[PDB]
Amino acid sequence: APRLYMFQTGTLKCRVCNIKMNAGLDDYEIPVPWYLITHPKGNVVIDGGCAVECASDPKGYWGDITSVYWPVMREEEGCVQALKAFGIEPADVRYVLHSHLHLDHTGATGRFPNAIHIVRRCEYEYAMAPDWFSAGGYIRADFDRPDVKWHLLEDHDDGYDVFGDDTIRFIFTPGHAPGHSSFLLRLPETGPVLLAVDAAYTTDHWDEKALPGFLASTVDAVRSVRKLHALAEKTGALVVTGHDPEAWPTFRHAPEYYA
Amino acid sequence: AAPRLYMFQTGTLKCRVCNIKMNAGLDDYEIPVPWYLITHPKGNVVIDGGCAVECASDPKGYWGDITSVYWPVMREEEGCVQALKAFGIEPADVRYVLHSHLHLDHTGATGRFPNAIHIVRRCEYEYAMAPDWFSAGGYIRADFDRPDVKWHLLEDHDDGYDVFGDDTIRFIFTPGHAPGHSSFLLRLPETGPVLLAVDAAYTTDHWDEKALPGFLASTVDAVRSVRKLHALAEKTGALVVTGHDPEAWPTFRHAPEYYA
Amino acid sequence: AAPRLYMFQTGTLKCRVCNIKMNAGLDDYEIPVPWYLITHPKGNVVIDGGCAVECASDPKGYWGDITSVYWPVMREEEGCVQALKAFGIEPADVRYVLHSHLHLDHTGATGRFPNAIHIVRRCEYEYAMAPDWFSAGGYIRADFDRPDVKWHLLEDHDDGYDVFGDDTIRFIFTPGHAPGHSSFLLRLPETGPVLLAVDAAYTTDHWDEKALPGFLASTVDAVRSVRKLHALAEKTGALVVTGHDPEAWPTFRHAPEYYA
Amino acid sequence: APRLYMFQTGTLKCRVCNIKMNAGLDDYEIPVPWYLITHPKGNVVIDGGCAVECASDPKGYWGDITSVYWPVMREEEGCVQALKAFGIEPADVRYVLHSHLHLDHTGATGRFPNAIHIVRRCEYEYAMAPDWFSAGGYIRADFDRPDVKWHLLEDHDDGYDVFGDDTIRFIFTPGHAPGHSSFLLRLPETGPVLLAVDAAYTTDHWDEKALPGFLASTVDAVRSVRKLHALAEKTGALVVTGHDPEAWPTFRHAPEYYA
Amino acid sequence: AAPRLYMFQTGTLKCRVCNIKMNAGLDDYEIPVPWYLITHPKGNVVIDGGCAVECASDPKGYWGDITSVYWPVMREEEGCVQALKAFGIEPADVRYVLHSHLHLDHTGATGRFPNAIHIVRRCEYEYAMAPDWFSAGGYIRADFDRPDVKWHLLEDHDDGYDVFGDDTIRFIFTPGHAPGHSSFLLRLPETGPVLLAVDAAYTTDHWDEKALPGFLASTVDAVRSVRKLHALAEKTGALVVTGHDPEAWPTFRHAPEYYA
Amino acid sequence: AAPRLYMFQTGTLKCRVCNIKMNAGLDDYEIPVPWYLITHPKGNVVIDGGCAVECASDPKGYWGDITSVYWPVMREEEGCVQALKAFGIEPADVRYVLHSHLHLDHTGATGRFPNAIHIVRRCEYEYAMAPDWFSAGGYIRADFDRPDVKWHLLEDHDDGYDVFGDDTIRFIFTPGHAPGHSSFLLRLPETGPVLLAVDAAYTTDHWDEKALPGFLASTVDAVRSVRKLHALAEKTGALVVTGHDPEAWPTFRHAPEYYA
Ligand SMILES: [Mg+2]
Ligand SMILES: [Mg+2]
Ligand code: NI
Ligand code: NI
Ligand code: NI
Ligand code: NI
Ligand code: NI
Ligand code: NI
Ligand code: NI
Ligand code: NI
Ligand code: NI
Ligand code: NI
Ligand code: NI
Ligand code: NI
Repeated sequence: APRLYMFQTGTLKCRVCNIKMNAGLDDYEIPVPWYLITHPKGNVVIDGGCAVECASDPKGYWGDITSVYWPVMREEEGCVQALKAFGIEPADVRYVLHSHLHLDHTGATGRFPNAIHIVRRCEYEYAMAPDWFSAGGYIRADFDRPDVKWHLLEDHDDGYDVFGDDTIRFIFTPGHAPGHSSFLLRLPETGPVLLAVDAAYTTDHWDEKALPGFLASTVDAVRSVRKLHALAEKTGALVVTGHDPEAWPTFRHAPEYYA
Repeated sequence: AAPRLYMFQTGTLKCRVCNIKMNAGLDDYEIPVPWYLITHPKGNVVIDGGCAVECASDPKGYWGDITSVYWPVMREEEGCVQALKAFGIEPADVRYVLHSHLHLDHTGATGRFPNAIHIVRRCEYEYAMAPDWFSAGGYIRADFDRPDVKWHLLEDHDDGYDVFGDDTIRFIFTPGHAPGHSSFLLRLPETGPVLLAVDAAYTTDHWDEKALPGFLASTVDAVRSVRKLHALAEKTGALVVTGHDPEAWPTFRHAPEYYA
Repeated sequence: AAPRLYMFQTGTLKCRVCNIKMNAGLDDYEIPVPWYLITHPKGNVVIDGGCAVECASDPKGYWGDITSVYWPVMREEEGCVQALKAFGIEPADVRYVLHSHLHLDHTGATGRFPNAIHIVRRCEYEYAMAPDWFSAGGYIRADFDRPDVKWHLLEDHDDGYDVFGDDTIRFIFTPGHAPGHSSFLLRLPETGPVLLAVDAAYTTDHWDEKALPGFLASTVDAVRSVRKLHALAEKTGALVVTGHDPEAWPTFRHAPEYYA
Repeated sequence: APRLYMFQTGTLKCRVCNIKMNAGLDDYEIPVPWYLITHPKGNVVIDGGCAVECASDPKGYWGDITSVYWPVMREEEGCVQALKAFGIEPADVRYVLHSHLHLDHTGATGRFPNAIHIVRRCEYEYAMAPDWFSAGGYIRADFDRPDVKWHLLEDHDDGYDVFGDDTIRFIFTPGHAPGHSSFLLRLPETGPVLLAVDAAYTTDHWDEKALPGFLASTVDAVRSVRKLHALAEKTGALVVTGHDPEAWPTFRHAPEYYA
Repeated sequence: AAPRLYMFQTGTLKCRVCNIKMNAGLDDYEIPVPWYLITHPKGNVVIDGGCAVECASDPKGYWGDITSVYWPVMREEEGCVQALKAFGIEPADVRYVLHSHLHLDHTGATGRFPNAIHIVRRCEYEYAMAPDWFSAGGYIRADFDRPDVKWHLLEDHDDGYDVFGDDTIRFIFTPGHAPGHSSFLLRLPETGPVLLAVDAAYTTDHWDEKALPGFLASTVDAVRSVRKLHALAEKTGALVVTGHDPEAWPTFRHAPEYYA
Repeated sequence: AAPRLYMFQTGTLKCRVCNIKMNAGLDDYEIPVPWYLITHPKGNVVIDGGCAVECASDPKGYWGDITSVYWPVMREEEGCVQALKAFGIEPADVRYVLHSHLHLDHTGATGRFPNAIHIVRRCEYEYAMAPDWFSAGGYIRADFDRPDVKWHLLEDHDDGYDVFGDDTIRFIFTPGHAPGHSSFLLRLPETGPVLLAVDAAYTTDHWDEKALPGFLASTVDAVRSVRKLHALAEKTGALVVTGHDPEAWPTFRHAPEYYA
C-alpha cells in the first residue's frame, strides 16, 4: 500500500522579501522539502531538493545565484544518499516528478537511471530558454542531461494521474514558474494530501497576505492559489505549503510517514 | 502650429522603495507623477492625466485603503483639467485621451474631457473591471467606470496604433506591469523620436535591468517589454523617458516649457 | 439522505417571442424562470436562484431600463432565500451556489448565502464585469458585484467540473448564449442522468434546431453547444430539461416535489 | 488614376428582422451593392453581388434559401455582363476581393479568368464547413471551383494593402461572418471611403440601434462596428453601409463614380 | 456480454517505402489496411472501416490521381459493410463510427451505417473540407461529404473522450500525421488495455523513433504524439498496435478471432 | 550612399535529393549555402552567415552525427568573418545579424560580430534551445548558445519587421521549414524589390508546388508560407531568390558583384 515520506535537503538562507515579496531585507531561513511515495507499482521521487553537490561546493555548482539563496545541507541529505540509507537503491525509482525546474527542485534529475521524469512541457522549454531575471534559478548541470527520459505534459494533462489510480495527480499551478505544478495525493489512511510546493511558499501566501518574492506571473500565481483553495475545500485535503518554516516541524518527516 | 510635447505632473507619490524596485527594502521613496499633453493641428491629446484632482483634497475618501501604499501629494491646481485651463485649453478642446494603463495615478483624465475618445488596450479595460485581489486597489472605478465615456478599445493586432495617421503618436504595447500596459513613441518636428516608457520602466534602474517592477502582473512580460523598448530606442535613436525616475525627472523640460 | 433535485421558479418573464426564438415576431410571450436546489449529504447546492427577490416589489428600480424587454412577474415568497426558508433550509446551510451564467434572471442567489462558494466560468464573470452595449442591460451588478462573495472561477480546462467529486453534479460548458454559459449534468440515485440545459437551449424548438436564441453572444458557439448536448444526452440517456420551455415546464415535478 | 464605381445586382426581398434582428416580420427590400476600382495597375472587383444565374432561376441555383432571401435582378446586372457593357472584359480583372462568401457576395467568384481572389482564410474555411444555420447562405457552385486562384489572408494580414499604395485596404470586421472584412479606400479627389459591407447593414446598425439579423458572433459584430467608428473618426472617411435602402440612392452609381 | 475487439483489413496498399518512412527510398512497399470492430453491449462500434468498397473494383475511378501514390489491392468482399454482414452484423446495427482521421484508407465506413453517429475531431472534419494542395488527394469527399451523416465533432478539450462512459473506448488525441488525427485506448476484460496507434505510428520503426511519417501535417506534433503514446503505453501496460506495420500485422489475431 | 545586396556562399552541402525534396529518392545531391550582406548607410547587415567556419576544417568535430546527412564542402576563407574582412569589413563594423532561422547552415554569423544585434523570431530561438529529436542535430549550440550575444527576439505580431524603418529590409514570417523561420523582402534603389525566400522554398520545384521540404516542422505551415510569398512576389514584382536552388544559383550576381 502507498506511503508518503517528507524529506528535506537542509535549508536555504535568503532574505524575507525573496519569499514574501517586498517584505524587507531581513535574514530568513526555509526548509527545502522533497517527497518519496512508495507505491506497489514503483517508487516515486518528487523534485529531490537541492543537488547533493551543494553540500560541498554551492558557489562552484550553483554559481552567482548563491548571492541570493545560500544552501545549508550535508552530503548525506542528497536524495540519492538519503534513499540508499532508507533502503532504496537508485535503480529502484520508476518516476521522478518535477513541480518545476528551479535550483532547489532539480536534485533528483538524472540521478535515477531508469526513472521517467514527468514535468510540464512549458517548464522544460522555459528552463532551457529563461529570461535574465530567472536564469540563475535554473541549473543546467541538473536537468540538461541527454540521457534523461522525459514525459513532457501538455496543457490538456492538468490532473495527470501517474499510476491511473488517484494516488498521485499533477495539479497545474502556473505563476511562481511558467510550468509549475502542484500535487494532490490520496493515501489509504491519511486521505487527501495537497502538496502546494511553490504555488504557496508559506501560510501567509496561502492566506493571501504575501505574494511570491520570485515569480513569472503574479496574475497566474494568485489564481493558482485560489485554484488550490477550491481543491482543498472540495477534497478536505491536508495542505502542505512549499517552504513554511513554522508549519514544517508540525509534519511528519524522516523515517515517519503518512499512510 | 506644429506638434509639441508638454510634460506635466500631478505632484508626487510617497511609497517605499520596494513598491517601485521589487524587494529593494522598506525605506521611504517619493516619485513624480508625470502626464503628457501633445498639442497637434488636428486636435489636442492628453495621456493618462495623472492622479485624480479629488486626491488633492481627500485622498483617503477617493482612493481608499490603497493610500497606505501610495500617498498622493498634489495641489488642486495640478489636476489635469485645472492645469489645462490655466495653460489655455478648455476641456471640450481635447480630441483624444490616451491611456498607458488604468492604474490610479494614470486615470485622472478619464471622462473629464467631454468630447475625447479614450484609447486603451481592450485587455487593460477588461482587467480593470475584473482585477485580482492583489491589484484591485490600484484601479479606481470612480475614474474609469463612467457610462458616457467614448472608448476605442485596442485589440492585440493594434500594436503600433497611430493616433493621427501621421507617425506622430504610436502605441507601443508593453505588457507586464499591467496586462494591457502600453508605452508611447512620439515623433516631433525638432526633437525627433521620444519614447515614453511610462510604467514599462519605472526608473533608469529598470531600464538597465538592475531592478524589477515592485507592482506587476507578469515578470516574464515585463522584462521582455523592456527589451522590446531597448530595441525600439536603438533602432530610432529615441530620447528615452522612464515612468517615474526621480533623478531623471528634473533633467527634462516641464510645462510651461515643451519639446518641439 | 441521498441527493435530490428540486425545481423551483421565481415567477415568470414577459417578453416577445423574438427575444426567445430569434426573429420569430413581436407577439407577447411569457416564460417560467426556473432555478434548482440539489440537496446532498455533503452540502446543499443552489443553481442560479432565479430573479432577485427585489424584482417582486420594484422591478424598474432594481433592473432599470431592461424591464421594457423582460418584465419579471413574481411574488416575494418566491425569492430564493425566502423559498428555501419556507422549505426548511436557512441561508447559512448552502455550501455552493452554481451559476450557469450571470444574466439577470440567474443571479437572484448571488451573495444571498453567506457561506456559499459561488462557482462560475471565469470568462463569464469577466464578461459580466465588462459587457458590450448590447448585453450590458442583462447583467445586474447589484446582484453579482458584491465584495464579500467567495468565487471559484472555473478555467477553460475545467469542463466537466465535478462539484462533490462523486459524479452527481457536473458543469457542461456550453458557450454561445453567453460567453461563459454552462449547462449541468446531474446524476440522481433513482432518476439517473438529468441534463439541465439552462439557456443553452431556451425551448424544445432550440433543442430541435428550429429556432436560434434571440439573445446571444455567439451563434456559432450556440449551435455547436446544442449539438454537444445532443451527444451527451444520446450517450447518457439523460432526461433533457430546457431552460424556459413554457409547454414542457408543467410536465416536470416542481418543489415541493422532487426527483429522487 | 484610381476610381470607385458602385454597382448593384438588383435587390433582395426578405423580412425586416433578417436585417435588423428581432424587428418583426414585415416585408423589406435591400439593394445588393458591389464595387469596381479601376486602378492603373489592374482592375478590382469586390464581391460582385448575386450570381447572374439568379436572374433566370433563383430556386434552382440558390435552393431553399430563397425562402428567406428572394433576389430580384436582371440578367444584364450580372457582374460579368455589367463589366462588358462598361468596357471591361472578364480577362481584364487582376483581383477579386471578397468581404465574405455569403450568397449575395460570391457572384464574381471564378468569373474572371486571371483574377486572384483575396479573402480571409477563416472565411474560406468556414464557407467549406458551415454550421446548419449558415449553410444556406454559402453557395458552393460559386466559390467551390478548383480553377480559382486564392490568396487566403491570415490574422496578421488585417490592413492588407492590395497594391501597396494605400488605395485599397482590408479592414477585418468579424461578426456578421467569421472572416468578414470591410474595405477602406483612398481616392485622389474623394479621399477616404469606408465600405463597411455587412459589418453594418444599415444606418441603424452603424448607430447601434439594431443588430445584424444574421450573424456568427454578436460580440464580434458590435466590436467590429466600433472598430469602424474609430476608423471613420480618425480618417474622416465617407461611410458606406452595406445595404441601407434609404442611404443607397444618395451615393453615385451606374456610370457615375468617385475619383 | 463483455466487449470484444476484432481486427479486420480492407486488403493492402502498394506504394514506396518513402511514402511510409519519410525519405527512405523509392523501393516498392506494401502495407495492410486495418480497421476495427468493437462489439459492446450498448452497441457496435466501427473504427474507420478501411478503404471504400468502391475503390476495390475501380481504384482510379473512385480515388483519382492519388492512386499513383497508393494503389489499393482489395476484393469487394473486404468492404466493411460486406465483411460485417458476413460476420453477422447488418449495417443498421452499428451505433458509432469512430474516425482516427479522414484520410482515404480510413473513410470506408462513413455514411455506410444509417443509424451511426460518426465521432471525429472537429479540426479533422474542417481540414478535410478545406485541405492544402499536398493533402487534398488524400481526402475522398465522396466518402465523408454526405449530408445524411450524423456527426459528433469533438473539440480540443475533448481529449480522452469516452464513447460509452465506461473506459472501454477512449479517444487519445495524436495530432501530426493529420491535424485532427486520433488514436484509441481500449480496455477489454481478458486482454486488458489495447492501444490502437493508427496513423500516429505507421510502423514499429516510427514507434522506435527510427522513421518519420512520409505523409504528415506536422512533424513536431507527430513526434510528440508518438511520445505521448509511449507514456500512455508505459503507464497502462497496453498492447501496442501500430497503424500499418507489415511485419507485426500477421502476429495479431484477425477476424474471425478476437480480443476479449 | 544607397544600400546594396551582396550574395555570398559558404561552399556547398552534399546530401541526398530526398533531404531537399521530400521522398524524391536517395541519389547524391549538392546545393550551395548562400548568405547575404546588405550595406546600408546606417550600418552593415549580415543575414545568417552560412555554415560555421569551424566546420570547414573539421566537419565531424564541429557538427557531429548530422554530417552523415549534410556533408559541408567549404574552405576556411569562405567563413563569413574571413570573407567580410577580405571584402573590406572588419567584424566590428556589422550592426545587425538577421537570422532566417537557427539551423546549422544559417548560424555561421552568430556571435562572430561583437557589436551586432541578432534579430530572430523568439519561437525559433526557444525551439533551438529545446528541439525535438528529429531536429536536434540541425541546431549547433556552439554557434547560437553564447551568453555574450545581444538578441532582439521578435514576437508573433512582429511580422513585417522593418530593420531600419525605411522599407529596405523587412522580415516576412514563413513558418513551416522551422517553427520560427523567416524570409526577407528587400527594396533596393536600382534593382527594386528582392524576395529572399531562404528555406521557405529550397528550390524552384518547391516554389512551383512540385516538392515539399525534406526537413520541416510543419507541412501545413510550409505550403501556406510558400503561397504567402507567391502573393507577396506577385504584388511587388520582386526578384524571387530561392534558398538553395542549384540550377538557379549561378544565374544571380555573387560577390564581389552586387544588386543596387
Ligand atoms: Mg499583428
Ligand atoms: Mg482540457
Ligand atoms: Ni521555485
Ligand atoms: Ni523553491
Ligand atoms: Ni502602474
Ligand atoms: Ni504609475
Ligand atoms: Ni440568459
Ligand atoms: Ni434565462
Ligand atoms: Ni452577408
Ligand atoms: Ni449581404
Ligand atoms: Ni493517414
Ligand atoms: Ni492510413
Ligand atoms: Ni533550414
Ligand atoms: Ni538551409
